[PDB]
Amino acid sequence: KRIVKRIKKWLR
Repeated sequence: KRIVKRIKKWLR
């Protein structure tokens, strides 16, 4: 129930 595509390079 999580993602690591539009958050990794989106959070920083």
